[PDB]
Amino acid sequence: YAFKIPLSIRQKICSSLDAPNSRGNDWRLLAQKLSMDRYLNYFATKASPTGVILDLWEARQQDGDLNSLASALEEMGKSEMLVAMATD
Amino acid sequence: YAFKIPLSIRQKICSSLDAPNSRGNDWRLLAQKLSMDRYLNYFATKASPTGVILDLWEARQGDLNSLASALEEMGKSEMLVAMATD
Amino acid sequence: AFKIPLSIRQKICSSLDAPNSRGNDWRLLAQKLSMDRYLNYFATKASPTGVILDLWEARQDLNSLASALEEMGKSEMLVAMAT
Amino acid sequence: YAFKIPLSIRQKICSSLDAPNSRGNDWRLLAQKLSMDRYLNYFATKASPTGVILDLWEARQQDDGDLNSLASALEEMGKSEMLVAMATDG
Amino acid sequence: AFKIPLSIRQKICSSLDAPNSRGNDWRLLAQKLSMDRYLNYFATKASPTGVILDLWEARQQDDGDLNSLASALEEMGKSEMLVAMAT
Amino acid sequence: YAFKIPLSIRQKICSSLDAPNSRGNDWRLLAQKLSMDRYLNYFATKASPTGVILDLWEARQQDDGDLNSLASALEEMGKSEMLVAMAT
Ligand SMILES: O=S([O-])[O-]
Ligand SMILES: O=S([O-])[O-]
Ligand SMILES: O=S([O-])[O-]
Ligand SMILES: O=S([O-])[O-]
Ligand SMILES: O=S([O-])[O-]
Ligand SMILES: O=S([O-])[O-]
Ligand SMILES: O=S([O-])[O-]
Repeated sequence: YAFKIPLSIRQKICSSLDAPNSRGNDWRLLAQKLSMDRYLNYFATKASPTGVILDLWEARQQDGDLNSLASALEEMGKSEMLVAMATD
Repeated sequence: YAFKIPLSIRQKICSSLDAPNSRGNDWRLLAQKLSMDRYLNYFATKASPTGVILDLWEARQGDLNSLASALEEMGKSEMLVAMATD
Repeated sequence: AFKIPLSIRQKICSSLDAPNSRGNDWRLLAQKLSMDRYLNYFATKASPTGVILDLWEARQDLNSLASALEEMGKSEMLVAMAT
Repeated sequence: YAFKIPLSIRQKICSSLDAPNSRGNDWRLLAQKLSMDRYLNYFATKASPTGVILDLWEARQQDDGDLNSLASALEEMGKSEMLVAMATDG
Repeated sequence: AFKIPLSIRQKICSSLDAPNSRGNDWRLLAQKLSMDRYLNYFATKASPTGVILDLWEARQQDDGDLNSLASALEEMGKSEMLVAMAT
Repeated sequence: YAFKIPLSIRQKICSSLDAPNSRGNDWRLLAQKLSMDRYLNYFATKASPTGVILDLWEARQQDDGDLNSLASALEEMGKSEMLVAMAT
């Protein structure tokens, strides 16, 4: 789109959040941090819910940066992910 | 339980609105009506732009009346009649 | 070689050089990045951190700096870097 | 810091090792011999790459014994004249 | 009457007094300081390097330095000593 | 030592030269005449400086070792008496 998440980062965020997490700290939390909590039931049936979430996120950007994504992962305590993004 | 657009109605809407329309009376207008147009770029990359819009709309939903109203505003009277008739 | 953005470098140095940051300052960062052997040198500079960051850049491990900040609770700086 | 290299000696060491005419026997070799080659790029940015290497060295100066790495370095670089001056002065 | 700081002498003496495997001891030092003709006398006391340094001191001007000594130790490859002096 | 001074003479020379006098005719002059003036400070440290001087003098003697250079120094110092005393 007018903006795209670099592939290596998208892949890491997805591998990390797609896995169902007993305590709610999976893609569901990202969806809530990006104000897409109303659509949870739609992402739930996709092979990669995190993938759909990030596509929608990209679609609504202008040519912006990864600040709101980095910042959401931060509030989720996804420390390693943050490091991962900076590293690349 | 949860709100669900009956499949036959989803398919009917998709076949009518996914089709090419010089006037723009298609999924793009439906998206605006359903307050989903912030994501038109995403919808465009899909096989059924309308299927995705309806699925997301349903999820955030339970009244089909809001949908009918959108379609009525779009002049899709022939479609509404075909649906009612089946 | 590589280079940390100036606005980021500025927030790092401001925080870690501060004496009110004792216990979570340049000394900790130096240890976390394996430059403990030169603590005494950093100490003679007005900005211990600026030098630490210069050595780190030269030694380029881009993961190590971000991991150190994360471990030091510097979330905003980390977000700035992920961005 | 426990021992400071005298200024006159520091000046001549830097004059020699910073010199481009000393390639093959300059600050780069000194850094490697002092186990600091990991930071070569940092030393290159300095007006005096040798001056900074020596500041770092002086910093590691814990107690008599660490001073051997340097002396050994000068000797191996043919700069013994320099070390003869350090044993002659505080 | 010039003098050598105790510590340094203590070091150098116990470092050279002990006979070295290839003659690199107070003996060689003697030759470097041109006291060749006196080895027999040095080899007649508690610490050989002791008198050698003693003779050297007395020879040094009232305001001299350990230059010629350090220089001797340099050609003998005694950096180990050119550091203790430095410190 | 390629030569040793008879203790009889040694004790004689030392008793005569260790005593300081206003003639400058003591161990300091002997040291000078034997080319050892540069070590004056050292000798002054010993109980018997003349003894030390004689030790160094004995030490540098070659095979032909002869009291000659020593007797000669004494002669130039106006000790001709002590010379025949050594002649005995
Ligand atoms: O188990 S995790 O959500 O910390
Ligand atoms: O998270 S809410 O805005 O759907
Ligand atoms: O758009 S059509 O189905 O009336
Ligand atoms: O394309 S028609 O429905 O205006
Ligand atoms: O000056 S050197 O590169 O031959
Ligand atoms: O050494 S002599 O005087 O018997
Ligand atoms: O008298 S001088 O030759 O030591």
